[PDB]
Parts: sequence; structure tokens; C-alpha cells
Amino acid sequence: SGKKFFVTNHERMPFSKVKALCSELRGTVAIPRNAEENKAIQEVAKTSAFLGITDEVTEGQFMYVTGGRLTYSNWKKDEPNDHGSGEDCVTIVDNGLWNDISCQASHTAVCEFPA
Amino acid sequence: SGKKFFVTNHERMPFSKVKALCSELRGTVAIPRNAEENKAIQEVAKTSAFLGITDEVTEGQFMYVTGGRLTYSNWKKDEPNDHGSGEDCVTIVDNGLWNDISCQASHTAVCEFPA
Ligand SMILES: [Ho]
Ligand SMILES: [Ho]
Ligand SMILES: [Ho]
Ligand SMILES: [Ho]
Repeated sequence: SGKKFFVTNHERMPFSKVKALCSELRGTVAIPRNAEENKAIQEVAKTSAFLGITDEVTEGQFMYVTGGRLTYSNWKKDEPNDHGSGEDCVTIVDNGLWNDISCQASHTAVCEFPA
Repeated sequence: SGKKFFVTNHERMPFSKVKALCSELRGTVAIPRNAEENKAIQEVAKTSAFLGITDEVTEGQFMYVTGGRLTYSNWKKDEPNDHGSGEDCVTIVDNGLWNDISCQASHTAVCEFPA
């Protein structure tokens, strides 16, 4: 029982493209539902990566791209800050903490699949 | 690389499981058809990984899991040697060189898809 996260040899790409890559491969953008999965994404991704969590529909209210309010979060201190024009996507960054960033920035594609 | 992208979760498992996992993703076990793809598999795997080539049917004559005789080859010096009771699977080892090994050994799973 578990979910494996897969990484590809592609270059970093914006969230729209990560979303398309993972659905093409019949999966979802990676979602950590606990500290163990958070560290697993951190291990396979190695550089900052997008998570399948956004506050696109309602600002301040992060939701999983597959639906649902968060049960686990690991926000860096003072995140989510929605800096400047607005940050609506999430990256797992330094020491596995989360930062909301622009969905237009390029980051690593991690997809998840069941097990 | 070039016309293919590679997918891994860095999990090490025997060849039957690698093949099963890549079929679950609707892909194929990574096959290098030229030097550029061989470097690409090495880069994404980072450690030793199985290639989709075996000589299970005709001992000493390696073939693609998708069918057909090899067109590219990067054997290490004195390989393939069918050591011990037999070695019928292939892994990419240091410098992207190839070694035939036991299909029961555990190595990194890498699957390929057309780009
Ligand atoms: Ho946001
Ligand atoms: Ho942020
Ligand atoms: Ho063999
Ligand atoms: Ho070998």
C-alpha cells in the first residue's frame, strides 16, 4: 500500500505543463498526504517541485487538484504569503517546507501513481 | 532523449517487477537505441538500471523485449559472459557500460515513452 512518485528526465516546466505530463501518463501531480510522503517527494525530486495543491478558485484556500481541503500541510514560516501579483501554486523547497509561488515559474515535474 | 523521455521512481526491484511496473504505466522498460539515449538513461537512473534487452530465447543472442536483434550495444569489456548458471538480463553500470546479469537481481526501474 503506498503511492510512488515518478520523475522524468525533462527540464523544469510551469505548472500547466506538469499537469499535462502527469495526465498523459495517467497520474496526478504529486500530493503528500503526510510527512512520510512529503519526504518521499523530496527524495525523488531533489530540486524544488510542484505539488498538486493550489488556491486558484478561492485565494487563501488551498485545495488538492483532485478535490478536498488539506489534511496535511508543511508551510515554511510566513507562507502562504501570495507575494506581489499572486502566488497560486505550491512548491516543496528547502528541507521539504512548502512555499506558494507563481504557477508560471518552471519547476520539477513529479507525478504520483497508486500501490 | 531526442525522441523519448524516461520515467523512474528510483526503486530497485527484479526484472519481472520492472517490466510489470512499466506495463502498468503503459510504457516499456527503457531501451537505449543509440549513444544519446544510453547517456540519457544513465543520467536519470543515476545508479544501475535494467534495460529492456534479454537473451532468454537464444542464449548468447540478445534481443529487445519489444522484439528484434540489437542495433546498438555498449558492452563492458568481456561482456556478455553468461556468468555462473546464466545471466540473461542487462543493466547499465558505470559510464553507461552494459553487463548481462541475473534477471533475479534488483536494480533501478526506468520506463520509456515516445516524446
Ligand atoms: Ho494565492
Ligand atoms: Ho510565497
Ligand atoms: Ho544469457
Ligand atoms: Ho555478466
